[PDB]
Amino acid sequence: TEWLLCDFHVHTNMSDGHLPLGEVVDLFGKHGVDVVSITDHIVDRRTLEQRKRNGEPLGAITEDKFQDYLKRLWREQKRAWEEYGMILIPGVEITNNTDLYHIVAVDVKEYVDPSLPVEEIVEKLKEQNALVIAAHPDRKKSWYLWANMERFKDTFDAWEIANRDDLFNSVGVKKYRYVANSDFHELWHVYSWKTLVKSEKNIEAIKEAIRKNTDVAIYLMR
Amino acid sequence: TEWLLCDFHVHTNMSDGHLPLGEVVDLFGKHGVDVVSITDHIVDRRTLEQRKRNGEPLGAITEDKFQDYLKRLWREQKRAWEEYGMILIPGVEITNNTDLYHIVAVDVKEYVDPSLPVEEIVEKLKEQNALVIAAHPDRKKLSWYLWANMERFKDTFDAWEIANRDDLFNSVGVKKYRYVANSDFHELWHVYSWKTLVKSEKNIEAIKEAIRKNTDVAIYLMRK
Amino acid sequence: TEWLLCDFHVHTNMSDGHLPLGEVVDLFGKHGVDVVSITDHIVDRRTLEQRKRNGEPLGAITEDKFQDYLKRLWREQKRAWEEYGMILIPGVEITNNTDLYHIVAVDVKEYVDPSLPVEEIVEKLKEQNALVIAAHPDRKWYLWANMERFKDTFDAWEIANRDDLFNSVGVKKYRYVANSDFHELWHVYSWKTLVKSEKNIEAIKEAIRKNTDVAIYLMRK
Amino acid sequence: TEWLLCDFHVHTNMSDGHLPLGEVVDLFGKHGVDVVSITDHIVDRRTLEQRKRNGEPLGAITEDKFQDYLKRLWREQKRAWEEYGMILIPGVEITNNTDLYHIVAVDVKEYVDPSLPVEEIVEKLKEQNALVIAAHPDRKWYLWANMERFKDTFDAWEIANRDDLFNSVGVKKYRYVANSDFHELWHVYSWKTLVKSEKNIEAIKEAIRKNTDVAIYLMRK
Ligand SMILES: [Cl-]
Ligand SMILES: [Cl-]
Ligand SMILES: [Cl-]
Ligand SMILES: [Cl-]
Ligand SMILES: [Cl-]
Ligand SMILES: [Cl-]
Ligand SMILES: [Cl-]
Ligand SMILES: [Cl-]
Ligand SMILES: [Cl-]
Ligand SMILES: [Cl-]
Ligand SMILES: [Zn+2]
Ligand SMILES: [Zn+2]
Ligand SMILES: [Zn+2]
Ligand SMILES: [Zn+2]
Ligand SMILES: [Zn+2]
Ligand SMILES: [Zn+2]
Ligand SMILES: [Zn+2]
Ligand SMILES: [Zn+2]
Ligand SMILES: [Zn+2]
Ligand SMILES: [Zn+2]
Ligand SMILES: [Zn+2]
Ligand SMILES: [Zn+2]
Ligand SMILES: [Zn+2]
Ligand SMILES: [Zn+2]
Ligand SMILES: [Zn+2]
Ligand SMILES: [Zn+2]
Repeated sequence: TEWLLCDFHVHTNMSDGHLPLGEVVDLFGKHGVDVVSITDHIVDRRTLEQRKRNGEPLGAITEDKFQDYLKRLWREQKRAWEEYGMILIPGVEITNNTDLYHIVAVDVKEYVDPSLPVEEIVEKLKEQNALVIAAHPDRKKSWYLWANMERFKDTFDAWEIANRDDLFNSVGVKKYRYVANSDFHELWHVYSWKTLVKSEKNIEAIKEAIRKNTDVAIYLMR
Repeated sequence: TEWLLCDFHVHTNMSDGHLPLGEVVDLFGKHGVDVVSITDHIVDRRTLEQRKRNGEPLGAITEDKFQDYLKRLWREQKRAWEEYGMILIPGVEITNNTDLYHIVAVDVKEYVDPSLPVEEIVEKLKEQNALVIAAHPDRKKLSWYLWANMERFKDTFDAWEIANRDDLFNSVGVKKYRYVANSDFHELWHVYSWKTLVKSEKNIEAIKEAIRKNTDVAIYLMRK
Repeated sequence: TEWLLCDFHVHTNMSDGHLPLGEVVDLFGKHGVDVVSITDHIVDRRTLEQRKRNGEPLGAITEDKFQDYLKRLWREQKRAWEEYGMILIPGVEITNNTDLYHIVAVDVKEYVDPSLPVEEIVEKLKEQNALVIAAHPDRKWYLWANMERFKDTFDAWEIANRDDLFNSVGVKKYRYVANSDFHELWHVYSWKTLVKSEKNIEAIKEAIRKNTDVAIYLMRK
Repeated sequence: TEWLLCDFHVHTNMSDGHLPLGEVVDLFGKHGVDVVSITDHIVDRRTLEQRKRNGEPLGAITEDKFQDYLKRLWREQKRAWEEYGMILIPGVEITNNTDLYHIVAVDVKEYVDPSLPVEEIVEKLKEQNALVIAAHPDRKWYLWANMERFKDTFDAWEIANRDDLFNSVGVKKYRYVANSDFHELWHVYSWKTLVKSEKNIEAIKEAIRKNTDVAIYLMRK
């Protein structure tokens, strides 16, 4: 148990990030991040239909391609560790823009339908032994999770107290479990709030530490 | 699918080449090149203003003359085919000398402002269904923007120049990026250069597809 | 004449490669290589005796076993053709580590002492009607220091090897080939030579020597 | 003519300094500096666009905002005088990172494109009747590589910057000034210029240009 520097909320050009996967990994690696999770979007049916219909980019990984996406991430787990000694964790951002809940899942193994109820999503993810975080809308951007915090008090392993360069006081004031991430899309988003966690350097230990949340701090990388 | 001999980076006296268009086409046709793209320069506004100000030649096609430039090439397409059985593809070299990136567009139809960000230029070229090559500065050459940032631009370009004139650029191959090899022609003697050999049907859409896929692409050194 | 995919520089565990002859053939065959030459090391006497005395593996074919080595390749020509329609060509890497010149010969028929001067080796190989290639050290050297001297000596020079290109051959406009210099499985993916040639050994050698219809091609996973 | 304490090279957070204009004025004013020039960066287009695209801070005044920048300095001239009897002079650091020349102009009135050759920049600034200083990189370069070339070009060269002296200006007997190149609070203590001059802007510029009554002075805590 030393303190690890972590970012659990990062996107690539596979969903709506600006950057190649390899680049993202290199950028976090060379900035000395110890743990990164790639969390590209999967998106509710209705939103995907709407986008197809308007000729917009999907900015999501489709259900058909989800396993290929994970395969891209497993291969990067190897290179991340070898080149940087960094733990890369395959994840996903479950993105329901119809009812407005974004859920970040870390150490995901199967696709989960973003159109499912919050609680059913979280149970499906806990059946995969995934860490489950309530993502906070970034400042640049009424959100269901955040409007119904008490309802979801024992639902999430952690809530985003910080995102990009912003702190959200509601999580701390309630004394809820917390993490802080970049919500990375653009090169300059590597400089953000991050999570510092006291943990053995392995994925089960890390998920356990965030879940306990007693040795978790937030840290502004500048 | 026979393998075709191709040169996607060729300049004429319409921009900063030494020779007239007709003569450039004849020279490549008589040397048995199967596919040539004419990629004369369009340059960022600031570079133009600076040449205009210094009274030095523009060395580029202006935005106002771009359609006239395409019109000359379309007519050259006819002659290239009739006289040599050669496929001439209208193209352009998008030349930002302020920020140091040169992007070759093959099968271009509309002018694109060289001043824009890389990804904006490329998105614009994709809407036109053009093939988008990251040009390498020639060895007679500064730190060049695309080449300093290759991992960032890995999913941006259909191919990178692995070779140019008589030089090879091992960085392209080492990283296993999609590659092309061109003359970057300006002068008679640049006809003898690295070229691209591609397995493809002898039509423009088929050729661009083959280059993008990049699994049946070789490089070939044309010598006297 | 179609364009053939070729690799003229390939090793087995009969010298210092990782893999058996049969397996090297299956690998290249299954990956669509049209022409391969097996070029296991014969070594200068100093190097060989340095290895004997330190109990190191020889990593080479001895003069005594060279005929048995070519006999194995003669037999593999049959299997390579019948199973893959691939042309296997017996060759050798004449390897001098004392004077630092490695010379690949394709379509070899007799042992040539690697300790002999470059010109005598090459004259010997030409008497066998072998194709003679200046090999380039892999990224991880007498010929390359004296290229002008050896301009008319070799039929072709290695412009590419494993994943690396060597600008010096291209710049000088020398005749070129590109090979894997294969020792282990993943080396199968490498720069290769594409050559426009009738698919027979004399034609292939002629086409490399002429070098007017030879390109280089990077085979990727 | 009394001897005036001067600093002709000073930055605020309007470019890449740490501190607001008002605060930079209060600091220098309270420390008895008689003459200060605010010389925030204007930057060559490559550098600026490199910053835009990487999402880095511009650390410069844009051509569009340059007039608003001089307007702020025109207004601060009043406060600097009324509060401290200090002469504030609008200036700029013309900053070319592509060709590596930084040129400080004191008493500037119009934007000059930093991407223009050194002689054209300087001719432009002289048309404005600005004072033109070759800035020296701070300890932590085209002009300094080509000093003979630029002997009659500049009114003065930086012989001192922050806590460092640069023997090359002195040895060649060039005209000299010494400045803080201030970005942060503690840079207020630095080498400064002492100049014998009537306390008005034309007189000060003349005295630096003549350079016969100019010394260098190290302000310490
Ligand atoms: Cl979010
Ligand atoms: Cl988002
Ligand atoms: Cl682990
Ligand atoms: Cl170029
Ligand atoms: Cl050019
Ligand atoms: Cl066509
Ligand atoms: Cl070798
Ligand atoms: Cl070897
Ligand atoms: Cl400076
Ligand atoms: Cl500075
Ligand atoms: Zn997103
Ligand atoms: Zn979101
Ligand atoms: Zn967001
Ligand atoms: Zn997000
Ligand atoms: Zn040109
Ligand atoms: Zn160019
Ligand atoms: Zn060029
Ligand atoms: Zn060019
Ligand atoms: Zn070997
Ligand atoms: Zn060797
Ligand atoms: Zn080797
Ligand atoms: Zn070898
Ligand atoms: Zn500064
Ligand atoms: Zn400076
Ligand atoms: Zn400085
Ligand atoms: Zn400065």
